Amino acid sequence: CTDVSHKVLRSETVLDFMFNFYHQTEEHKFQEQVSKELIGLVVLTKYNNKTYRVDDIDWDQNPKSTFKKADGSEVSFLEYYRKQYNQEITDLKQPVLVSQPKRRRGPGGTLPGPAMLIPELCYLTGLTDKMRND
Repeated sequence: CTDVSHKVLRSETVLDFMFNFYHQTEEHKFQEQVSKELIGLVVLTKYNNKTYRVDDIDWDQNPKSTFKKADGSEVSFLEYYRKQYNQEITDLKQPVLVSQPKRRRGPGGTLPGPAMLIPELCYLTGLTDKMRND
């Protein structure tokens, strides 16, 4: 147990991926490549298993910062997931993934209200889930 290489012990979500990166790519380049990867990329969160095409990464917020449930209920991202969905993050050190969801509030593409996702709980799908018609 003295000096050993850990087999990437992290999620499988974007944070899991975006992390794999911080191990390779630098800071600037990194954010670019990864953001992209997560971009147009659907991710099923472990919240309750929901797929969201992350198309934006709000490198401002984090699973610890507070947001108002897209509608106005202000909860620190972590709470939203861990306390309302039972997804204990603890890895609130990464940004957010404001995803383009299919929660169409009205048919006709142009998508609905985004999904400020947790890199740590958004299991990488690779589905792309084209979605909408915009």
